[PDB]
Amino acid sequence: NKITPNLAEFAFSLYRQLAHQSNSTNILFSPVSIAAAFAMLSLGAKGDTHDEILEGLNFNLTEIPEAQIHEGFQELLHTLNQPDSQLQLTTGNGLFLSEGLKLVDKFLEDVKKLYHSEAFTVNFGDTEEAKKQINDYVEKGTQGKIVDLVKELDRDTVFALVNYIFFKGKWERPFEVKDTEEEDFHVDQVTTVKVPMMKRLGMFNIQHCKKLSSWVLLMKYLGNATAIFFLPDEGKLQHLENELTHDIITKFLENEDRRSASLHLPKLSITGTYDLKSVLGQLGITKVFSNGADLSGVTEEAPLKLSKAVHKAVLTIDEKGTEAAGAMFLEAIPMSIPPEAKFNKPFVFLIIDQNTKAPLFMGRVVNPTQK
Ligand SMILES: CCCCCCCC(O)C[C@H]1O[C@@](CO)(O[C@H]2O[C@H](CO)[C@@H](O)[C@H](O)[C@H]2O)[C@@H](O)[C@@H]1O
Repeated sequence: NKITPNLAEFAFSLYRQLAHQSNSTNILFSPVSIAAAFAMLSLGAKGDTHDEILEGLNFNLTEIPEAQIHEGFQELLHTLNQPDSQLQLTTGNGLFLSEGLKLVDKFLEDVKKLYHSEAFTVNFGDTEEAKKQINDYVEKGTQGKIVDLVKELDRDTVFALVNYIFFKGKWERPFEVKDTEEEDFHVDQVTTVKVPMMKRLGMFNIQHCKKLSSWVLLMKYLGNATAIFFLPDEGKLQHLENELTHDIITKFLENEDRRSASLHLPKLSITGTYDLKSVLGQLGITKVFSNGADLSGVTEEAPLKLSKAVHKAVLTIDEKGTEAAGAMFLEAIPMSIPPEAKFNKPFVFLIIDQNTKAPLFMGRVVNPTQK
């Protein structure tokens, strides 16, 4: 089990970037979805463009040969897609290539082999049809969670890359709908609304960490998955965010001490949309997003470069479990206007696959959106 330790650090790194831009908006993204897409793309990149990408994903070529990295992803992806009898989890990569655009064989085979990618040739001259195919791919993979992902597509498009992840799990310790109650929340500084709050009194695998300055709760999903929640102490949100690390989570995953407690978890339906260019730029990956981008490993008759890279994720939480989807489109997609209002006691969460110890999703909940 390799590359998962890097994937984890990549998560926190990316999380911290989004976290220090605002502290009053909900956050949600899939490290796996983002890492798989850029890792696969690097196979067609060269020089700095290439090195910046793998390095920006928390990979150092001096510690692990590139061959093993692309290899670690191939196995990770194979393991994540292995059918689990108790939960649903799937990830897929798709390439939509322009008919008439000459490509590099080596690239087509590296992706299909290493990232189990699917290659589709489409006519981008028929923009409505090209979008439909892409959108049908994501909607099929996200089981209806994300439909009509791409609203507009450039006429001159010749290459498109999309990644999707889907997860649905049931709490081993579910809540009771009868115990859910409407509660007051300040939508703005001057008006409140009632939102559904789930409640349950019993034994929980809770604990408190000094280094993180917060309470840590573990919510197992039937299957090989788990959800860890972090409730920062007063004024210690920023502290939690910067202190989260792979090891810490490890020291907490090996604690079977459960105590009695009254859990209050709001019914949630959150989303997250981000143009990763600036954010990933902050991690060292900038060349591929510039004109000096070298992706001559994809095609030799087009000056490929990433102009935009939007990540979209949706997560629903209720009494019985969790359902979440994520998609990565390496092009333009509209941004949303998240509502900004902190209900004083925000929390961070991380959804993890016990089989590979990989972080499927990570977020921050400050607003009880029901969207
Ligand atoms: C790791 C723990 C994760 C649990 C996170 C719970 C977040 C909330 O739901 C917080 C929210 O619930 C209320 C309800 O009154 O607070 C109660 O529950 C929290 C649970 O931690 C208690 O600490 C509070 O004392 C309770 O009042 C909201 O007021 C609160 O903001």
